[PDB]
Amino acid sequence: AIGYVWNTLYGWVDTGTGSLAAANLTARMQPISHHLAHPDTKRRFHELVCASGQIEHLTPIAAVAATDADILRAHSAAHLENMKRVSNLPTGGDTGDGITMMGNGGLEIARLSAGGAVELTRRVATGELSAGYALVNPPGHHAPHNAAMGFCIFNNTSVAAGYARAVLGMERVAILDWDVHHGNGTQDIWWNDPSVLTISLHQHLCFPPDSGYSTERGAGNGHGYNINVPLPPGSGNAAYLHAMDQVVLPALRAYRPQLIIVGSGFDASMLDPLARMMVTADGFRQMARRTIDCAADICDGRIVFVQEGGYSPHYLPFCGLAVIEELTGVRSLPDPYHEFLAGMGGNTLLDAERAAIEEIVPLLADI
Ligand SMILES: [K+]
Ligand SMILES: [K+]
Ligand SMILES: [Zn+2]
Repeated sequence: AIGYVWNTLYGWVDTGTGSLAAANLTARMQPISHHLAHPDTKRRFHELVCASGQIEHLTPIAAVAATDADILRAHSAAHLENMKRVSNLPTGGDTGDGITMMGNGGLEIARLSAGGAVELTRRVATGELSAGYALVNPPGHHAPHNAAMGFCIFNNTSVAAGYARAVLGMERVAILDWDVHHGNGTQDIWWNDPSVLTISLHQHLCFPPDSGYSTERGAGNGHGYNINVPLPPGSGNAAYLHAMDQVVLPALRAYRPQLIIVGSGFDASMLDPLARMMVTADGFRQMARRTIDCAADICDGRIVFVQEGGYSPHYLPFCGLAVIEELTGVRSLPDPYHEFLAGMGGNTLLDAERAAIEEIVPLLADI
């Protein structure tokens, strides 16, 4: 039984009229219909889940709006109050960083995004479902305890982990973030806390420009329980799989989480505008397969995927579908881009990629 969350409102997120920041006439930044983070990319993934017939092998789970209490397990009261303020504006507004628009009433959608993660987690942890995929929007992993950042309003995977900890009574949860950008928000939230192992694979200094170094290991009781794996631009399937086998899977095995939450972004894809990585749908497939098999071995299969970034409306749907196919074990479609992208490379481990990953292996000893 594989759960699947989509809510119509995930596709209604108002990203405004700019490309990244707001349109600005003096800067001569012309308005544009689709911001880089426009919801159509993720809606096209949902629609392919349905049109491919994959949906027939999934258990649809309705998102439930995250309550203030749910949000407050991950976030400060001032942050929540600030999001209520912006949401109430007649056209919404930027939430602080200059690139994170929330539309009017957009707090409703942020609540449903975090609540989609929580509701899936609840049903997987109870044993009602074996695993699932929450195709939420807006994304979460850049939002630290006290701010929105990098298109993220609330940290969905941390709201879910907080729920699993405080409500479900789980003692150890792992959040594995393979969105191409550093999960700085997740890192922040659990910085001092060994009860949530936070792992981020990312393009080094892609976003944020100042975090994600492997020296960022957590603090106090949390020291050794944050692991960053920064990778060079141009890394593809071979690098990502080398990181999975050499660092991620051993880290999870050492930690023995009771639940694995995957921050599942697809912006490491070969065709993504917001990073320079070379992962293809098959790469994501192999990453999902490895992680799911690890969950089966160490935590009774309890694994929940939660959508983070990804900015190719053309290709992201196939990358996403590949992961969902690994969850259901039922294949619906080939990746029609397979051959086209295969010729471009990324499928050979380069020495600089190997060196970046091997830097992290010594940190495993402290888990
Ligand atoms: K931690
Ligand atoms: K990441
Ligand atoms: Zn991202």
